[PDB]
Amino acid sequence: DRLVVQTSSGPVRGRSVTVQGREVHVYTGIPYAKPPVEDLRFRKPVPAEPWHGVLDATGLSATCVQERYEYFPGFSGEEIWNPNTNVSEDCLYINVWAPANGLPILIWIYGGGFMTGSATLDIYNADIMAAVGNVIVASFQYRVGAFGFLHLAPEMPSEFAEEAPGNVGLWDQALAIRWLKDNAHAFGGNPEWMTLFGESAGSSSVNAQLMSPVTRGLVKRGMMQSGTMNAPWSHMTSEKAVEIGKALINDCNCNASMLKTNPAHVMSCMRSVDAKTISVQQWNSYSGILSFPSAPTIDGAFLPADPMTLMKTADLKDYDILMGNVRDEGTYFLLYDFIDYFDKDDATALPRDKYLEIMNNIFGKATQAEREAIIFQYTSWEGNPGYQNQQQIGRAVGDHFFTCPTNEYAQALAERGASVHYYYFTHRTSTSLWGEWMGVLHGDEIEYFFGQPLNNSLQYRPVERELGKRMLSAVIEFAKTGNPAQDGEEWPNFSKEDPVYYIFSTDDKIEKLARGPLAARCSFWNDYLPKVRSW
Amino acid sequence: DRLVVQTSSGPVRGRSVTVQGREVHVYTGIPYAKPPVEDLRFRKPVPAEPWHGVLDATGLSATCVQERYEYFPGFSGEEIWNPNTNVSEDCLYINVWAPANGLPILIWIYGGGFMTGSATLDIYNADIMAAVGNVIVASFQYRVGAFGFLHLAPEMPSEFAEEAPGNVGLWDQALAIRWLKDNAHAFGGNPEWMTLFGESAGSSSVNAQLMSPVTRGLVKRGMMQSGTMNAPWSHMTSEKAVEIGKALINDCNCNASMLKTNPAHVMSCMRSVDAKTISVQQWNSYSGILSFPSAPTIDGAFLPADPMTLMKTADLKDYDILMGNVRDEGTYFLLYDFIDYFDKDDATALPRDKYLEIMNNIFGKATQAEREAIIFQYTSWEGNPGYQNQQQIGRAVGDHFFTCPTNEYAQALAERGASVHYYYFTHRTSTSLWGEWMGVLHGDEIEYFFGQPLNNSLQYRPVERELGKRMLSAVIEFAKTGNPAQDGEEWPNFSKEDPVYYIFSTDDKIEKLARGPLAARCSFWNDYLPKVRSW
Ligand SMILES: *[C@@H]1O[C@H](CO)[C@@H](OC2O[C@H](CO)[C@@H](O[C@H]3O[C@H](CO)[C@@H](O)[C@H](O[C@H]4O[C@H](CO)[C@@H](O)[C@H](O[C@H]5O[C@H](CO)[C@@H](O)[C@H](O)[C@@H]5O)[C@@H]4O)[C@@H]3O)[C@H](O)[C@H]2NC(C)=O)[C@H](O)[C@H]1NC(C)=O
Ligand SMILES: [Cl-]
Ligand SMILES: [Cl-]
Repeated sequence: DRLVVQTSSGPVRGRSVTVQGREVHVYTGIPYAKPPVEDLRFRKPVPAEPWHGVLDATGLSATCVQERYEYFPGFSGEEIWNPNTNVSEDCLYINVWAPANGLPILIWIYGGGFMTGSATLDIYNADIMAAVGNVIVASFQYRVGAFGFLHLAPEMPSEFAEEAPGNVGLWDQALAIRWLKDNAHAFGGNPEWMTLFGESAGSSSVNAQLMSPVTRGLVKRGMMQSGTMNAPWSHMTSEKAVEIGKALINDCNCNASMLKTNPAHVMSCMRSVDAKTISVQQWNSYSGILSFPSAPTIDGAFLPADPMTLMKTADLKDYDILMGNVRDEGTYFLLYDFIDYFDKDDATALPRDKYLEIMNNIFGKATQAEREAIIFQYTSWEGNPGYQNQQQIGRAVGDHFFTCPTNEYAQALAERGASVHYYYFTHRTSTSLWGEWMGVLHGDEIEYFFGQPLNNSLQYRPVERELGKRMLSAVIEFAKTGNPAQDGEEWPNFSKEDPVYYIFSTDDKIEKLARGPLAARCSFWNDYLPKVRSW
Repeated sequence: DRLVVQTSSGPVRGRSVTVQGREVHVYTGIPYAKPPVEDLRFRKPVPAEPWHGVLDATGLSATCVQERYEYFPGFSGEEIWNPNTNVSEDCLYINVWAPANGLPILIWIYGGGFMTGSATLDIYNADIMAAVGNVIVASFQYRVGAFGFLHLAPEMPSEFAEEAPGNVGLWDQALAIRWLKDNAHAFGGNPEWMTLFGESAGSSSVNAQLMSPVTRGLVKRGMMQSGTMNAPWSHMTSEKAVEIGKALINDCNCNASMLKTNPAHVMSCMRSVDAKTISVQQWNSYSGILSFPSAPTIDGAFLPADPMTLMKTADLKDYDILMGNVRDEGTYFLLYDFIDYFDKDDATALPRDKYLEIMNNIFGKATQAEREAIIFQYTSWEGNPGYQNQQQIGRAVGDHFFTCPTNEYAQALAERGASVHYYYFTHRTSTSLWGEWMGVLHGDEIEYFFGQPLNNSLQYRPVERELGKRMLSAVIEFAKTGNPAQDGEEWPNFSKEDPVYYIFSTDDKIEKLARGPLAARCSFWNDYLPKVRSW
């Protein structure tokens, strides 16, 4: 069977697909760890015991346990982020796309705030990327939610360290990535030619996999799409995670208080709560939009320090980073945690009642000083009263939570020596089923970097297919060379001294290279606001 | 002699001028007080003793004592603000323009920061205004500098109150204005139809004459051009003025310390210092650009409270105010107190070295909190690095010192009931001999409101003559009706609720009525910065 690869853990059988002239053998569902169930819930992953028969790697994996958004029933645009397959803890599986010293390897880490996401959503279909880019794309489920990130070792004696260390979702990724290096050659790939790439929490996970002392050196080439660990939603102190963790582990009626005189009876209890109940109970430590109960946790291990402290010493000499943002980052989340105020589909005339309403809630955790500074920075006199006030909050959240943290991380990375290219995705895809006011939603760049516009069975305007064509190629070229730039197309490095970024759109009369606008927007958050925080 | 008017103090003979079809009898040099010399230096004005023969009112008055700027030798544009006539304390004279129940009376108060200025500069020639507007224009010298504003009564016993009360320059104006009401009919005018109008400190002086309990009711119709008493350069506490005054009165080697055991030997000393030496010594208490040693002083008399406290109770029911600003207010003064950094004529690429340089000096008297807030509010990323940084300081000073104080005063006035119309002068006159980067200098609106474009012996573009035509007419129509608006031309009142302003320019494709831009610029100074001043 030419559709069989013998992996380090056994032969596997995949499917053949012919995309765009190339044949691709797509193997989905390869286990890379023991199903982290029963005893192994909350623990680091153990590698999968090898199998003998040819494993059926044609079915899609099961999706890691998570709840699913349905603030818009039926509305496809929401369910495309919801698990398309059965949800079970049995979810630690790999997917590998291999075309028919080895091809380059792109490993996809999905996003979803360490709380959601699956490698199997069709948005993540790597068929076109593998065929067109002639590269090996892999992906994999990692444990998300409390299943991946519950952290309680500080509250337990030393012997119980491996009971709930935290970050096992990242360890999962580490393991999956380690699995892929081992089996690179067996699928036709160069194990040293590996490239991580991901979006949001996936983008952040790429980040962690690149920086972590646990994994460092495994791969020094990463693409991060709107997700950096310095962002507030993408890192979390140990002591916070223990508070969240202690809440959940009696939110689940498991005591949580004897965690240190007789702990893992608390665990044994948490080992026998149904997953669905944790999958819903975890969210009650969520409020403060975009501060989820699970995050890369400073743990003395995978994340030994705060990300920016880690950056101070890291020397990223040989690292290639391709990172960026989409124009209207924060607008997907504004619609979600303030659906009370905003419409799915049409714009909102937001008043000033409702503007301070919303701004003051989002930022209550900050000084009145910087609260007022933010409110004034995102006041819009010249805009159509209302529409421009709604639109200015979507900027505020887009800026504070995504663009400006990754702008900051991008500058820190280049300072440490990494070769950083920055992109800004500003095209609204013609089939955006979201409200036009939300413009370029967070995640809208995914399908473009995967080359989905090239899918002639998907109605995209012609020059949108040329934007996919280009965006997909920048990812391939990056993976191949560390440099997303094309021939005769300039796209120089992004440094603090020259924070130039490429702009992907399909207006062919904008300046492709730009520096000013992003730097201005992020000067507020990254330079000025820190000064306001002086009491 | 048909060119003779018998005034309350004597017959006077003027000249006939035929301007634009009308004959105007222009009487310059009528005394309205005793020359405030010798004993009367620093004191309130006494009315002029009457004369018998027909007084020669054809010569121009002598200009009140003041020094003169010559940071640009020969360069006419500077000397046009310098005294065109002999400078002497003998300077308290009136000028009256009368065309051949009485015509309306416009009284012109010149500006110059209570430190400079003369009613006789040709810029202030009211020939065209009188003829075209068929109105009586009057003007008059008031004592400026230490001669008009030295304030020492608090430091003296009660008996010495009238020795140096402060504000005698304003009392001068009060007297001159009182003189003009008395002799209104004798020149062909309606004494009740009076209108004050002035520019900068003149604008502020109009303000004071309208609000002062001393003069209030005398005239309730005023035009204020870029000068309101709430502005920092236009009011000053008593205790500050005493410090300044005590400095000058031994800056002039007159002891200053025995001011309260045996004072007016200090005065007698100051009564015998040559005027020129005070005229130069007064300036050594000047530094901090646009905070002059003389200002309307809170004195318990002419200015009984801070201007904004006075506003809280004033009820301006029957007051008509026509006020406004020019586009680049602060740029004349930026060139002056920072000539080290900026060229007379061409723009300056200002660095960021030099940007914080300049901003930090201007505003040292403010918290680091608001210092930084200002620096960030006037940072320009998208502008041509340099030019836009120079240009952004000229805005900062234009805004803080003129536009936004008068914007604030304008709102306070309307709240108290005054009928306020607001204008914004944005045309750069084609013969601006200043650097193009300074755009619309402070004072550039004067010659336009006086109708000087109508002077066919002065080369102005055709539509600039239509801007003078219009600006002059708005002043006449205001004086006649309290409303600068024309027929079929909308120009509604300016209130805090609808801070709409008319825009004078000669691009006929701008929106004449506008609200947003000024309100945005002044929101910083008038709303946000006060909040930053909370420690
Ligand atoms: C371009 O755009 C197209 C339009 O959106 C898009 O379309 C479609 O292709 C997908 C996959 O090729 C179709 O998806 C399901 O429907 C198929 C038939 O309609 C199903 O057979 C299949 O289901 C099941 O197949 C999975 C394949 O990975 C697998 O998880 C399971 O089973 C399989 O394999 C074993 C052994 O080979 C068999 O025994 C099973 O029968 C099964 O085949 C699972 O049970 C597809 O998941 C979809 O319907 C197509 N149409 C539409 C409208 O979506 C393209 O994918 C886009 N991409 C490219 C590159 O063209
Ligand atoms: Cl080919
Ligand atoms: Cl006529």
